[PDB]
Amino acid sequence: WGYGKHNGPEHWHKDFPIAKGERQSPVDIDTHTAKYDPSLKPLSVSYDQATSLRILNNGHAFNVEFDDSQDKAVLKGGPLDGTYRLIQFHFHWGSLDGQGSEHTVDKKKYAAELHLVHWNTKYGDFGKAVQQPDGLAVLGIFLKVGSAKPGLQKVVDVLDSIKTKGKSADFTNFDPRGLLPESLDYWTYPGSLTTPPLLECVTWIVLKEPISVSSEQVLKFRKLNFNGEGEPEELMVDNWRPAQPLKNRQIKASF
Ligand SMILES: CN(C)c1cccc2c(S(N)(=O)=O)cccc12
Ligand SMILES: [Hg+2]
Ligand SMILES: [Zn+2]
Repeated sequence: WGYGKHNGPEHWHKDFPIAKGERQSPVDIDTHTAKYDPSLKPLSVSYDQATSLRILNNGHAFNVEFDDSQDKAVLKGGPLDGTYRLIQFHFHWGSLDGQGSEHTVDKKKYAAELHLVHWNTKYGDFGKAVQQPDGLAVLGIFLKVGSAKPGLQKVVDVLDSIKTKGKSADFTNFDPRGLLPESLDYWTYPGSLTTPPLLECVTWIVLKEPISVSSEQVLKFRKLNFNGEGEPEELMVDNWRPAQPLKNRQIKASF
């Protein structure tokens, strides 16, 4: 599978039937129909003990992996029950600044979208978590083009070393707190992974406030490759899935 004409999102259902399921992501967030829920607790993000280990190009995007062997970087509160460990974060972006995000707000598309993946610790490991309706929690953050995000530069500079599919690089001491917006106000709904296997095990938490990154920073994202070394160059752009039908789901807002 991929994001091309012959293997893109519209073809995924053939190999992964769940693509046409009841709680698929992403979705369009209609701000006017979202239900303000006063019982939603504030988000608790404890990223001070985070330990980043490696950065890798997997052929669809690049991932920054964290040591999830202990409660070092955890997420809790909000609509969540229990503790969720940060295992990795990645992005989705477009070829142009007007597209790239997976979730949209009132049909509005952002330049990119950051996903911080966490798994429910009561399940022992990520692999067991993907077998539960509440096994994962993904924190989604929109990126818009404007001023440079200082905390993103270290990621942007290492991109040269993982240009092609399969390449990885040591990436220690990265602090994800530098990618967070000022406000933790959010929207939440039950969904799925946005890439195959598209499992419906995710509690999505999409932040209302976007972070700004510069044109130069976003440009470097667009210099990565979908292909492996030695193969014809396919620029890794537009690695996002279109919005899926909300179906029988309600989007709740913490505000
Ligand atoms: C398989 N593992 C690593 C995953 C868990 C949860 C979400 C994932 C997403 S996404 N786009 O849904 O956040 C993309 C790729 C892998 C994911
Ligand atoms: Hg599941
Ligand atoms: Zn993602």
